[PDB]
Amino acid sequence: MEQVVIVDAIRTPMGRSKGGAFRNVRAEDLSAHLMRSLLARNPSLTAATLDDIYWGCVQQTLEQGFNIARNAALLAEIPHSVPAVTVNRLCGSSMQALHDAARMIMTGDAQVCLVGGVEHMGHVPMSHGVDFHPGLSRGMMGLTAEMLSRLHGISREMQDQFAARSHARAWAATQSGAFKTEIIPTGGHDADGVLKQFNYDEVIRPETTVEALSTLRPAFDPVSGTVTAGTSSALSDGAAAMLVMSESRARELGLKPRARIRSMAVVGCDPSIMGYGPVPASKLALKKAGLSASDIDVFEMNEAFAAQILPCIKDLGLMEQIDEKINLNGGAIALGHPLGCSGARISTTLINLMERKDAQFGLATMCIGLGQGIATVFERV
Amino acid sequence: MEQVVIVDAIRTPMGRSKGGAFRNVRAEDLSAHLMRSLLARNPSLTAATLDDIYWGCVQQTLEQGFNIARNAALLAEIPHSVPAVTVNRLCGSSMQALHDAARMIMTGDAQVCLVGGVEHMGHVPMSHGVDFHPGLSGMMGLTAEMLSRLHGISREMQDQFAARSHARAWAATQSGAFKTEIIPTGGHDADGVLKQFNYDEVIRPETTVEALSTLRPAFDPVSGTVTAGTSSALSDGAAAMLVMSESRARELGLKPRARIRSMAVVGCDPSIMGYGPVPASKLALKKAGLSASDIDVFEMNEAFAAQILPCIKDLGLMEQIDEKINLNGGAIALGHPLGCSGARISTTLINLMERKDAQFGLATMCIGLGQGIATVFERV
Ligand SMILES: [Ca+2]
Ligand SMILES: [Ca+2]
Ligand SMILES: [Cl-]
Ligand SMILES: [Cl-]
Ligand code: NA
Repeated sequence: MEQVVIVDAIRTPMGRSKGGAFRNVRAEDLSAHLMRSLLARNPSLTAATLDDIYWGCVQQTLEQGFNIARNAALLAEIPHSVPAVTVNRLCGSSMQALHDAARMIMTGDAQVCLVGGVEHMGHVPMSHGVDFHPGLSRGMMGLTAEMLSRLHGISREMQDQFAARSHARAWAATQSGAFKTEIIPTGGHDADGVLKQFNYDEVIRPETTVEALSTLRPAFDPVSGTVTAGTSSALSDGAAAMLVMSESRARELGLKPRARIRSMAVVGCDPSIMGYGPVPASKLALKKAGLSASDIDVFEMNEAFAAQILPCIKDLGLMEQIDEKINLNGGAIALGHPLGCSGARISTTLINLMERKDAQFGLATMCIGLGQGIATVFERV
Repeated sequence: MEQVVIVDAIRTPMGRSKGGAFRNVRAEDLSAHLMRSLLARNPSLTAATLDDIYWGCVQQTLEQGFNIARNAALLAEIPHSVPAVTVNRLCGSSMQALHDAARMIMTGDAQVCLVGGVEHMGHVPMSHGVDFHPGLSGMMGLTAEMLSRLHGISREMQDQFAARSHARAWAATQSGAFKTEIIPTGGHDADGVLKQFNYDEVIRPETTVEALSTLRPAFDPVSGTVTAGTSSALSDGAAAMLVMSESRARELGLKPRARIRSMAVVGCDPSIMGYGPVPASKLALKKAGLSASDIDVFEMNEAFAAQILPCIKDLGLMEQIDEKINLNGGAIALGHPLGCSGARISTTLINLMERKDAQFGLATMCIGLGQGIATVFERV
């Protein structure tokens, strides 16, 4: 079986969904922009040699409906002979896209694929078109969302410190140019309604402090709740993308792999213990890779809530490694959690950090709504 | 890499979307019904050993939103530990579910998966929540009818093929040919009384070429040839398959009913609607090391008679239509519930392969906005 290498990995800026950069830019255009860009940045790839396009997106209606992967590819002027499919495993959708594309390559059904995802939460909000089956109805929000923080004694103060850290790290990455290698300037509109090329994550708040976060009211129970809006993922609009191929094809084309997929895992877990997914998903991915958590040099763990990611970090035995290894350029608290895009976004952030840290192994993992988890171990070379 | 075998393949009846069987049954319930059924029918499979569930569905909002694969699996009381994902390649979605699950097994990331799909077109119609990018392109007569104009497929030829679809589907209904694949499914009869349906309510046995000849063109009034009567029906339904490595099947003492020989997906020109099955099938056959003549049974999704006839012609199969193609009818009679159709035609194909003692079958379909998907199955 062929091994699967990532040859390029890019993303849009994360726009503020509530009135920000991409309020007048459609999901298919954010997507098409990255698809076009992946091709443009890699001249040795002839576009018609793409074998498939896998794209994550959750709220598949309105501008995200009717197979956005294909709509975006047509808008990007990728040859119509290249097929395209849209994948939905909620939060993990574009990491799923990576997995299915990689397996298409491993089996020889493909040699090159585009992978990525998008979520335009400003245009197709999570609350839009909801009709949950009565049979899944399952105070209950706090009960479930804070189960892990109650279990692991993760206080409001620890959550606020982690959230302040997310913005501080994302801002330091912005200021130092550390995100320049992954962000493709993308057109949006500034506060005055004027066309603007964005080359930074609008959604990061450099004014964030632990003091200010400490003023906020609990999102759930007013008396015992610890989660706040300030320690939950931001609401952003964005896309992320990767060019993946067999190691053979990369060699033929004379492209240096940026990373290789070492293992992939996806798991179910109890939906009522929200956010636990990364633990069994990461353990399974590590087992499949022949590695332990200690072998991993850089982790990207999606920050849906500080109240959930901290327990996961604690359970994987990583609490003392947070500042050396985990979400080193911040995470979804600062950058947002545009569902469809997040899997490829954290994989893109991870690979760039691996390069800068000269890391041998990286792990990207995330929780998934209604009790799932997904993880990928990446290896450099 | 492991060979991937299909141990079971089942579907609901196709309910009439306009006020028929499943008007009060949710998409997640049609899906969960089939998941439960696969488990009941294969008792040596322990549900906690499922490695994933891939489910096709296109209109993923309302009751089909928020990853219906998972929601249906939880409703079916499949253990929480089993993951689930919903896939969307329009018309080809549940065939895509098959391919991705197959490859998960081939690479050893899985040993057993559920595959299937659903589309409840009554509850989430194709016209709901549409916002098509202004910069982009089955409507518009020019594109829908291009193949029929290139190949000289007349109104009369289209009406003939459509009447044949209902006739073959009704014959299958009467002969018991669908008994093995249809799981009786709760719906409501015309008076609102609970009823277990075990037949495809949407088929119209009274269809005649004479009646079809009366209909108006769907597109241009003057020169249009396609009609609603020669386009796929609107039905609600689900289909599902239990797929596993040949090794795991042996361990569980479950008999393989077919195995995957090859898989293909291709893009094609979106302005030449319905052509996908041609390059998809040619690619699948090439990868299989087979020719079209090796295939004993073909399932070619009937989006429009005007498009499937040219596809048949370009694959060199015009003389084999009654011998090999859509032998129990197709989407003109049975409907085209997008998410479900890939697994549905695969299910119908595998059961026909058994009834005909075939070695090779090919199932293929066009996909909106210019794609094609195909699978070659083998029965050893
Ligand atoms: Ca480069
Ligand atoms: Ca080391
Ligand atoms: Cl069956
Ligand atoms: Cl077989
Ligand atoms: Na490796």
